Amino acid sequence: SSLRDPAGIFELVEQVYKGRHVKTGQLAAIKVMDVTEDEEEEIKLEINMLKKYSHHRNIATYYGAFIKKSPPGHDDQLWLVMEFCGAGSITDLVKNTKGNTLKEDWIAYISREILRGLAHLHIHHVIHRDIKGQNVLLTENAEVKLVDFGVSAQLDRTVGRRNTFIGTPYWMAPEVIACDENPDATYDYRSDLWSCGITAIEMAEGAPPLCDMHPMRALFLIPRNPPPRLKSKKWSKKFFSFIEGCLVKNYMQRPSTEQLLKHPFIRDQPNERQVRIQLKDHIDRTRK
Amino acid sequence: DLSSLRDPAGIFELVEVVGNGQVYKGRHVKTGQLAAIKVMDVTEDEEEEIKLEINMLKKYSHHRNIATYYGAFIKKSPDDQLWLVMEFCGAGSITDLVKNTKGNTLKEDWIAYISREILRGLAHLHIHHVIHRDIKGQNVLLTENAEVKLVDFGVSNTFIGTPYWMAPEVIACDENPDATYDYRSDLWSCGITAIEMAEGAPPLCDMHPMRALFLIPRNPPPRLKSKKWSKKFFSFIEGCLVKNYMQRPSTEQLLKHPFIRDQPNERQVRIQLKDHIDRT
Ligand SMILES: Cc1cn(C)nc1Nc1cc2cc(-c3cncn3C)nc(N)c2cn1
Repeated sequence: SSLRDPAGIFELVEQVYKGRHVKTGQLAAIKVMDVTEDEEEEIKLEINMLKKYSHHRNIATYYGAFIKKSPPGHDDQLWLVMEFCGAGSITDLVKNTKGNTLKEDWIAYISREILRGLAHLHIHHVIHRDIKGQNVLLTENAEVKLVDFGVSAQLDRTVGRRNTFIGTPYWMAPEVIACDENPDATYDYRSDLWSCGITAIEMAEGAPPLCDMHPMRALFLIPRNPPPRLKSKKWSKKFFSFIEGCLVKNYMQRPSTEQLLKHPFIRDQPNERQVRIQLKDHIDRTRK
Repeated sequence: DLSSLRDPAGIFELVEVVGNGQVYKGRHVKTGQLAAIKVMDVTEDEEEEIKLEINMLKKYSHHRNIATYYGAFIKKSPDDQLWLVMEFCGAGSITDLVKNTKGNTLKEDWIAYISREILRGLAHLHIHHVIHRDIKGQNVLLTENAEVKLVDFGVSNTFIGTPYWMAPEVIACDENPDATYDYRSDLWSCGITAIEMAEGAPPLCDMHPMRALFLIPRNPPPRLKSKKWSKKFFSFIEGCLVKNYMQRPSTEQLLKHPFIRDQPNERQVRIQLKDHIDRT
């Protein structure tokens, strides 16, 4: 809960860059930004607005914000430390997969791990705001963890030259997009649940719906088009039902994380331990 | 083609990150000349989008108000890296200029000089059927000789950028589903840039970009906060920001406008800017 110097607490090794905790040598992921005196001041107020939530196995534990005072004359550097995850992102997992599609049991496993960590954030009144394949990471083992660099006050999005940027729209729920009949872009906890159904499609198809559009045409269509659907008809009735449960157009009628955690596609995973093995086996092969 | 590109090894050096593709302050080894080097990691599928920007630069960068292209190189890697080499504008951008000024604003004669140069570079592109599509204070730069140069053609895609300089017709809504572009959308961004010079920040700066994106098509054309400006300047802003693009003036018609055309201190304004850069 303080913007301090990284000296002695954390050190970098060489946008996210690898680092280490100097005291135990424990690995770290350090997000690096460039801030002005005004942006460094804005981070101080936003750190006071941070909510308190405990450690979690499905969330890459947020350590803190530091200001690496350097260089004199140029812009200073803001560092955001978080738990280190080795096997990369779900996006990387799908890219480095045979048909750029995952097994339905792998998707069910990863979606439950996403929902588990989401449920953690939602009881502590925190919205993730950016659930997508690129922000779900895999540790050395088959552990599934949500990216967290101070998501309670969005410390990685409020400052820097890319803060004013609208961003990538493909995983945005209808309510977060301002349009005619939606003039106030309402981020709700249920917005992460739409993003989870879009992430599930990304696991099944390699890319989220509407990926073939220019980002501005996709942004216009997400609030107007009926809910996205899986292109293939191979998938089970449980998968279609889960996607249909997440991708409710009106968030007021979309279920909570708790209800989705009791959905048969997420709830009924008999091969849970076998799927957790072939995931770690995939990680092992990729390391070569 | 990209296969005929040489490694930049004894040709150019990446000195210090100047902008953002990530733009470095680059130096030619043989002479010591300063150049801007845009470094972008070529994914073997993007060898078409990256190529389009290089073609535009080779084709139209020679003009007085466009930063001149020097050459391109590929540094191999066991995802290769493309080096887009072009002119080095020493002063920085108009955004940096305004913010590094007392009361974060610019003088009306400076605003008229820079505005004519943006319109000059835009006229060249529009003549040759090219819409820049990203006119703003960040993409208008100055050389050490206090000259004006347009940069960044990596728009003319996965993340939508900043909304503030977008003309209403580029933002789709029920009445405009296809977001019907035209070269006159650059003339709206020029007007937003003249307001950004005159007030430090663009017309909806204190809003969330998604609320600004919703509001730009629905609000009447922005206006200056201060009454101090001349009737010439307000009329110029009104010309750039004609809400419906069908009745917005051309780049040629905007060059003839009294705030652009009637410039008496043309050779003298350049001198006050040349003195401001000197500050170190
Ligand atoms: C001294 C200085 C300080 N800043 C912030 N920039 C400076 N110099 C500079 C930057 C350039 C950047 C680009 C460019 C290409 N694609 C996107 N961009 C932004 N193109 C050029 N031709 C440039 C020429 N000179």
